[PDB]
Amino acid sequence: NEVLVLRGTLEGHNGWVTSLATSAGQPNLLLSASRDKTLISWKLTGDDQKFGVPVRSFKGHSHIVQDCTLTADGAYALSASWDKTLRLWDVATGETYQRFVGHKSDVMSVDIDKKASMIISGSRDKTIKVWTIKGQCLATLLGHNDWVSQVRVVPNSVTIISAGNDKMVKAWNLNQFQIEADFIGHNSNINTLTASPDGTLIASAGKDGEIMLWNLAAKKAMYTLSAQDEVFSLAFSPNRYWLAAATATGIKVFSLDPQYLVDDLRPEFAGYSKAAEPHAVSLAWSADGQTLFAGYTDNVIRVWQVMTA
Ligand SMILES: [Mn+2]
Repeated sequence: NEVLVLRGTLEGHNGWVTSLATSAGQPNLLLSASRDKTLISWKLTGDDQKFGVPVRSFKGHSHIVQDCTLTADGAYALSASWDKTLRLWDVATGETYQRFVGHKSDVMSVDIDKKASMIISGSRDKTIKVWTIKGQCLATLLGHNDWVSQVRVVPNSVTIISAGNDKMVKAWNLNQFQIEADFIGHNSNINTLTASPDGTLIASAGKDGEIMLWNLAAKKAMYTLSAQDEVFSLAFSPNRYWLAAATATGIKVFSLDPQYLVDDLRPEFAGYSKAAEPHAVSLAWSADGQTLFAGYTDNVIRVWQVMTA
């Protein structure tokens, strides 16, 4: 008796909302990144026709901000930018504490370990970099033969996973700075990947809309879910066996146990033309899993909540 219901919007960005992040420490805080070169922290009220408001603007990047995340406590933000750098921000003030310089091209992805002791990034320079929180590059991981689109830390000795336009998904052992597993099977550019909260599964997808699920430990492919259209973002529910996928035609929410389509979220748009309908390119679940945030190509964040029918 549970459905996803459109609750409201968060307006304030002036470019595609490319990335979203929530935090367990601050369940009322949302972080967003945009092609408008900025990030925005939001205060969530969840009230009427204004689910929340912008509290801070994070300005400093000279190009598109592609990815962002918050530390566990929500005190700090990380951003990856096409300007070839990452920045660590003080969420309270909106200031940049540290710059991360080293990539030779667009930085497409950023993530951080649970201890918030080291930072990982992916770039169109084909490399993955490991940094200290003080902005010092420690090492560069080589193996991808094309752009790296996304890098993520696997929840659990740190293990990360990456995907790129070489159709490869890779797991790396940071204790060795070496490849742990090659996941072959994608036939198209991979836009996004993510690890299940228990760190046992990998989900990855891109252009052809094929969402491949991998058994990390066994280093094997399990099955593929057809989303039909290009997938831009994937996000496992923190508390449900649900996998949300932002696609060119809507947000498909898959139940994995048992297997069925929870929903295909498709908002009604203005009167845009069909040809020009905006779509979601970013996703984030709230810590409690009762809220799903999605950033769109019309600069708007849309908010769904799990309610009783
Ligand atoms: Mn993370």
